[PDB]
Amino acid sequence: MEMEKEFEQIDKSGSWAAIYQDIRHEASDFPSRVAKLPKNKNRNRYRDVSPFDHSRIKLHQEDNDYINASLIKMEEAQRSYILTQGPLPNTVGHFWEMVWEQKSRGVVMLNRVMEKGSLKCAQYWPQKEEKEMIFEDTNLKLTLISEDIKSYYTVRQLELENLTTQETREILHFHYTTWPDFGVPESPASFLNFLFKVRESGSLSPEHGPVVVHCSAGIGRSGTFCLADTCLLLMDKRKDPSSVDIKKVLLEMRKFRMGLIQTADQLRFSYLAVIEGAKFIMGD
Repeated sequence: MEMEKEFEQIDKSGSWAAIYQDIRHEASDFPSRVAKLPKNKNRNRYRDVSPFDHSRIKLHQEDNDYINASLIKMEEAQRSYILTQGPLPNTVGHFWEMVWEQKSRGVVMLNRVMEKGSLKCAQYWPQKEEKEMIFEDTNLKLTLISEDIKSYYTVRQLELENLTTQETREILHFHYTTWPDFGVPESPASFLNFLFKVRESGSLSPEHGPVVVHCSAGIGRSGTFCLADTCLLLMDKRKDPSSVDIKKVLLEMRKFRMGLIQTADQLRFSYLAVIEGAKFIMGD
């Protein structure tokens, strides 16, 4: 069923809450035993958001390999994503260790550091060229190289140095700065423009490790970003684009990380973004 007709059907009948609760009921449940160990309590931002054991990212260290991060591997679309929480004061070095070890090219940030008067993640990158950051627990150095500030997003060039080997890599930071404190955007236009800028940079392509995407919990806005990207790519690839079923794609992604798409409003916004984005993919 053409999603655009499914959309008007749901909207006229006002059944978004009912659709979303069906997804919640059918979603996978897998163990997350490592996340719940006592030694990891200060590595988790939220008590009720944890990576599954089978898909969690492991840090390459013998001490404690735990980070709140998951590998979402989409087999038909041939795309992979790492979804993670906003870093905490005690995990900013782990975060950059993961970026290094997984060979990522890009970091996608979908929140501001402060929202609703409270801190939603640590200030984990440098704000001035001449004031670099050193993470002593993981032996990394991070420098701001350049910054391009636009009306709806900012893109930063960063240099990450492994101080143990003196190798360096360029990392691109894509920061969507205008998601509202409450609710979802009225139009998907600026979010879609942002997704296309990430794509054009190479950060989503198979010659690099998986992109790292986060918000505060790494499931809501972050789930919207990967769900829209994968659905538009599948509409590119298939003989029949109307066969792409966004509810089925979302349930496939929820095999790899719990809770993706946190509200019925985010589900509706994901439909809207895919519908409007297709009017570039299909030839408009």
